[PDB]
Amino acid sequence: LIPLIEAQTEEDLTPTMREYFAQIREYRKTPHVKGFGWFGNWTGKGNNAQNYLKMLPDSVDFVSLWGTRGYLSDEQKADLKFFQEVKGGKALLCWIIQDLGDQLTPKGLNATQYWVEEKGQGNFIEGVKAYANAICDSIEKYNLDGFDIDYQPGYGHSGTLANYQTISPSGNNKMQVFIETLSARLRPAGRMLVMDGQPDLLSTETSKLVDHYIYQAYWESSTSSVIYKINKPNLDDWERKTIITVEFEQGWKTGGITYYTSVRPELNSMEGNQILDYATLDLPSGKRIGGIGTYHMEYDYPNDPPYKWLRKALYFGNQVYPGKFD
Repeated sequence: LIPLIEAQTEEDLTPTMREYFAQIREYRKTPHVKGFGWFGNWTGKGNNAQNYLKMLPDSVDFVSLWGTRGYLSDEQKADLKFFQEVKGGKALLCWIIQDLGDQLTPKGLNATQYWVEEKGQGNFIEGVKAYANAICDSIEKYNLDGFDIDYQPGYGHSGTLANYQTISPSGNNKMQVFIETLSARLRPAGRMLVMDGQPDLLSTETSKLVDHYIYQAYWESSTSSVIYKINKPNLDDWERKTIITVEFEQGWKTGGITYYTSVRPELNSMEGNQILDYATLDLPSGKRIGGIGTYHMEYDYPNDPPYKWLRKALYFGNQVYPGKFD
C-alpha cells in the first residue's frame, strides 16, 4: 500500500496497478503519436512530482535529459529503473555535437590533443570511433536507453565534426563513422539513437541507423510551413520517424505560439493550436506524424491541469483524430 511517488518496482503495486502499467507497456509498442520532450531539473528527490521521470504523463514514450551528464544520485537511478521497467519509458543522454571532443573532454585538457593523438594515434577517425565509444560507455554505466545528437551546424554549432553536408561516406564521413559506432553498439542492446535540429542532413542509408528525426518547429506559424520543414523523402520512413517539438520555456502557458494557423479550422477557435496541430498532423502521403514533444516539458507542470498541453496533444493525436500508420 504505497503511493506512486514512493513506489520503486512492480513489487510495490497492487495487482490492479501491475495490470494497468502492463497495458501501458503494450501500448508503447503499438504504433501511435509518440510523446517526447527535453526534461530539465531531473532530481527524483521527492515532494515535487515535476522532478521525477516516473511521474510524467503515462503517454510519454521517451525523453531527452536537458542538462544531466553523469554522476547520477541513487534517487535518479531508482526513478529511471521504475520509468524503464514498469512504465515502458526510455531516457536519452543529449547535448550539442559540434567538435570531436565535446562534454567528455576532462579538466581543461585540449580536445584535438586528448582525442586524436592521445586516444586515436594521429588517426583523427580512431578518435571519433573512441569519442563515440565513450558516449556508449557513459550511457551503459547509468543504464540509460541511448543518445540524442543535437546537430545544428548552420545554426552556429559547426565544428570539427558538424558541417553543412550530407552524412554518408561520400559527404561527412566523420559524422558517418560517429553514428556508425553508436548504432553498432547500442542498437543490438535495444537502445535508441536519435538526432535533432538538422536530421535532414542524414543520407538515406545513414538515416536507417537513426530511430527518430526530431525537429525544433518552435516559430513555424502554419501547418504547411511545418510540413515544408520536415518533408525530406531522402530520409527512410520520414513521416513515422519524425517528431515535431514546440518551445515550452516560453509557450508552456499557451501550448506554443498564440498566432498559429492550423489546417484544421476547428483548432483555430482554441488556445494551444500549434501543439494540437502537430499531434494530429496528417502528412501529404496521408500518414500521421510519428510524434510530438516540448522543450523544457516540465514548464507544463505548473499548468491546470499539470502537463495540460502535452496530455491534451497526445489525446488529440491518439483518440480525437485517429491517425493512419501505413
